[PDB]
Amino acid sequence: TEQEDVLAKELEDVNKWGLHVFRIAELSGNRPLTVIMHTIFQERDLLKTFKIPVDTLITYLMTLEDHYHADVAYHNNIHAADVVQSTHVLLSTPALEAVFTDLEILAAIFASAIHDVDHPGVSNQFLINTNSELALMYNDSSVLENHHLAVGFKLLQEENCDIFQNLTKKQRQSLRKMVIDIVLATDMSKHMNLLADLKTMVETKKVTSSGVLLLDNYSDRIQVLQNMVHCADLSNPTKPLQLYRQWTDRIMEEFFRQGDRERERGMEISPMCDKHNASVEKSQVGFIDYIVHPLWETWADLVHPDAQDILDTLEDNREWYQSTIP
Ligand SMILES: COc1ccc([C@]2(C#N)CC[C@@H](C(=O)O)CC2)cc1OC1CCCC1
Ligand SMILES: [Mg+2]
Ligand SMILES: [Zn+2]
Repeated sequence: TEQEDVLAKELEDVNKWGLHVFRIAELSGNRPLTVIMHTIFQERDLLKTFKIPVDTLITYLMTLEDHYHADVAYHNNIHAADVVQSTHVLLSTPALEAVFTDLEILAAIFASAIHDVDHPGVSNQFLINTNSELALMYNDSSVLENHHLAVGFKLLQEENCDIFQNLTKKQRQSLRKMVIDIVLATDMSKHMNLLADLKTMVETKKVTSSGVLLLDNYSDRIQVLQNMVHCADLSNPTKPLQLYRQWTDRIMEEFFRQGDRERERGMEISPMCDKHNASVEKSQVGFIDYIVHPLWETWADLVHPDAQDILDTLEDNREWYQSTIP
């Protein structure tokens, strides 16, 4: 069908920053995570490398995608697909050429796919403040991130869903550890320490004559993967403005809905969650200035000069958002 042909054409840009992820979500019948993951696995020859039966991969992907909520505006399957594809592009940076093994690549992509699964559309702090079952289970620390991991791994046990069935025991153990380390690093309470450590790595980074990073031990390798997926998670403001503005609309819808739940419970409304007292544009500029730019500038220094175009787009978008403030 024409819809299937147009979907294939859009997916030809899977290796590019700025993939039309919303259009792909529409054309795939709201299956962006499944089609983008399948495309990336084929592009990187992961099915052959890890002997993953195609039917097993598709079954797991559709199951995982089903566990993202269709009624949450931001933290849904489209965001997961976007983070997966962004991680996929970041793994292809010239400065990281042949740095990571196929198992590490598999771990980063898998982590990205499951990193927000079963997200309820409310924050860790909301879950702690409302004495939720999730906060009780996880003792108030990385509440959602622990849950995303637990769900992502548990789904591998469903019928014809174990995509890692042909990995050795050693490989399975290593992948599990890496995936946990990466997803737990997506918790924003860890951002400042993660960034501080990334800056320290950049100060004494070792590279070849071509500028390829030299990472020997697990601590340094996982640190780069953690920051890579964190960057992918915080990549909305570095995307073409047309995409970024859609992500902004979605996060604000989610925040306002949380604020509505807080108002219904008589709680103090969280910052940027009050639809009656919101400054959307000022908030995005602040997000860029205090979180996104500091992170991306540091990543750009690590892989210099491969991230220059991403940084250029970020700066263009900050300038535009600022211009909308009278
Ligand atoms: C496009 O805008 C945003 C996209 C993502 C985020 C998040 C951050 N930080 C929201 C919080 C989320 C988390 O803490 O898990 C991680 C992602 C925040 C964004 O903007 C902020 C929140 C409200 C306005 C500014
Ligand atoms: Mg998250
Ligand atoms: Zn996320």
